[PDB]
Amino acid sequence: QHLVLIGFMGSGKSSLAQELGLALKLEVLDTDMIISERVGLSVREIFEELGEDNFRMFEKNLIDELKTLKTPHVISTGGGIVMHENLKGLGTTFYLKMDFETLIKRLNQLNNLTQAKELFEKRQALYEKNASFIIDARGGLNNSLKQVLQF
Repeated sequence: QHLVLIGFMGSGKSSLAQELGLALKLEVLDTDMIISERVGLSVREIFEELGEDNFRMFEKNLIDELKTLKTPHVISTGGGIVMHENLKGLGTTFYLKMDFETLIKRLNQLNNLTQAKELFEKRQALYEKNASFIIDARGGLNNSLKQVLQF
């Protein structure tokens, strides 16, 4: 019953979450921002100062915490959130699916993209394992929004 958006950073999750919240009259949460606000450091400062182990532990526990909310929320999530076995059951999960070339274009706001593409294929497989629905993100925000509402 929460509507959880998963996928790569730069796919459009935050913007889609905001629109979804408006369309459905739902409050919107962002897991990276909640963690950042609890610790008082930015996500990058957390990784630098406190280490990824701490970040991942905060993320795992926050997943548990949100499972206790009674009212449905739209939840956007960090790219690594699918590493957690407990993400399953948080809510209905939508993978905002962009092809690699589009995503690299969006992120760009000698072997070069080989490693990026390996990381892409491995993380995409985890997004799909964890998804209730796959949204085709290639048509832009409104087309993604339309899919979610129809689904």
